[PDB]
Amino acid sequence: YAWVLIAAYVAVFVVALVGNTLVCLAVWRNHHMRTVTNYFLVNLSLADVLATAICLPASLLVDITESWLFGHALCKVIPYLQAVSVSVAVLTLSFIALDRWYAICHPLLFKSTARRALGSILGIWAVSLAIMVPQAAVMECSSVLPELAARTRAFSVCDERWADDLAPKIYHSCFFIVTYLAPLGLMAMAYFQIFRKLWGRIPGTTSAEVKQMRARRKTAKMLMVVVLVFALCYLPISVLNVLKRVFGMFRQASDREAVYAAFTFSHWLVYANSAANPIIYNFLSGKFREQFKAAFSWWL
Ligand SMILES: CCCCCCCC/C=C\CCCCCCCC(=O)O[C@H](COC(=O)CCCCCCCCCCCCCCC)COP(=O)(O)OC[C@@H](O)CO
Ligand SMILES: Cc1ccc(-n2nccn2)c(C(=O)N2CCN(c3nc4cc(Cl)ccc4o3)CC[C@H]2C)c1
Ligand SMILES: CCCCCCCCS[C@@H]1O[C@H](CO)[C@@H](O)[C@H](O)[C@H]1O
Ligand SMILES: CCCCCCCCS[C@@H]1O[C@H](CO)[C@@H](O)[C@H](O)[C@H]1O
Ligand SMILES: CCCCCCCCS[C@@H]1O[C@H](CO)[C@@H](O)[C@H](O)[C@H]1O
Ligand SMILES: CCCCCCCCS[C@@H]1O[C@H](CO)[C@@H](O)[C@H](O)[C@H]1O
Ligand SMILES: CCCCCCCCS[C@@H]1O[C@H](CO)[C@@H](O)[C@H](O)[C@H]1O
Ligand SMILES: CCCCCCCCS[C@@H]1O[C@H](CO)[C@@H](O)[C@H](O)[C@H]1O
Ligand code: NA
Repeated sequence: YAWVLIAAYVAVFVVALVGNTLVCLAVWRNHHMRTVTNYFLVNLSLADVLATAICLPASLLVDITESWLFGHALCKVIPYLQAVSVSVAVLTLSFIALDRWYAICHPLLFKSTARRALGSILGIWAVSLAIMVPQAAVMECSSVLPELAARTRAFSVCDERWADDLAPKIYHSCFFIVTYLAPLGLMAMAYFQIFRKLWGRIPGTTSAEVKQMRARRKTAKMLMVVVLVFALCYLPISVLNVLKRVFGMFRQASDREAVYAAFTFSHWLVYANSAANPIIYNFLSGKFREQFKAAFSWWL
């Protein structure tokens, strides 16, 4: 099982790095690709490259070795960077939904520009880097056998140190609602209103109006799949974290092999999301597909 786990993580690492580099290059090299949505998709690729490059290898060895092998400093930094990546991804997806919902359902309120999208992107990172400092603060690295700590990192564990039973419950309830439930629930409702608008009806609309709607239907369909795939990828880890930290589950030693398997798969699934997003754009965006086809007809 350990080598299938290695092969799964390695496939995702390679596909996510190549795929997300291609997303950044496509938007950067082509003016026709520089849409508000594509600026936010590049930001989602930056969040996903942060998780793929630094957090994915750490999670693979923790899942295999069942120990922390990166020292005390990295015990704070790597969990922090993973929390930052999720906050960036989910706020990026939220801002795309917000942009599309305003552009489509309430067209005359706010202006949707690339410069305003870059302003939002900076704000997303500023917020995410700050709100995830409590995660870095609670991370502690400790040996199960303190006398072996000098000799080896084999019995070293990276985990959250909580001074009371109440604080982890409030924190993990807030983490779930802020980074998963409230933005996805709101995004689901936004896309349902976008769907009703784009796939309904108004006579006497111009050539530029009719063409923009056809283009919008194609993009909205793609974004709905990205949001649904994100909701599915992050659902097992969210459920497991809430069950473990809010409801005090999985503390029995008899269940440890089934618990580790469930968390190992759930951590992998989060990383599979970074590999999924460029694959979704390839199949649901003709603009990205054309770019990827040109990249692979050149590189290979
Ligand atoms: C930290 C997060 C911040 C980032 C979040 C930003 C990202 C979000 C992007 C865009 C937001 C646009 C939201 C658009 C909201 C659309 C809301 C809405 O009206 O949806 C209706 C269904 O919901 C309803 O009945 C209401 C039912 C509510 C469902 C309750 C489940 C909770 C899910 C979680 C909710 C969290 C809310 C937190 C508030 C702060 C169907 O509509 P419809 O046209 O038929 O007419 C309405 C009526 O006449 C029919 O009941
Ligand atoms: C490995 C991994 C992947 C995704 C996760 N996720 N859950 C919700 C959203 N995303 C988590 C997780 O359970 N998180 C996020 C941050 N945390 C974390 N611990 C990490 C350990 C390693 Cl080796 C690498 C990254 C790590 O991120 C601990 C607190 C908790 C909230 C852990
Ligand atoms: C953005 C990152 C900023 C945090 C500072 C990181 C400095 C490297 S620490 C160093 O890294 C190795 C990696 O394998 C471990 O083996 C060592 O034991 C550990 O001491
Ligand atoms: C953008 C604002 C900067 C975010 C900084 C937090 C990132 C985790 S690094 C970690 O921070 C600890 C706080 O718990 C310090 O004790 C250590 O020096 C260091 O290892
Ligand atoms: C921000 C939302 C935080 C709500 C999380 C509360 C955790 C639900 S379990 C609950 O926790 C109580 C407090 O520790 C205990 O008295 C009970 O025995 C136990 O059933
Ligand atoms: C904020 C993140 C935590 C939210 C989790 C929602 C589920 C809690 S309801 C749960 O359901 C049981 C029956 O199944 C009942 O005995 C109790 O009333 C209660 O413990
Ligand atoms: C999305 C994540 C939310 C998952 C739903 C949580 C519902 C679990 S019921 C709740 O949990 C514990 C045992 O399961 C006990 O401590 C409580 O007495 C019981 O009432
Ligand atoms: C490729 C197919 C391999 C899938 C492996 C599935 C293993 C199921 S273990 C089973 O899971 C339940 C979850 O509901 C828990 O209640 C139990 O404690 C636990 O024993
Ligand atoms: Na992601």
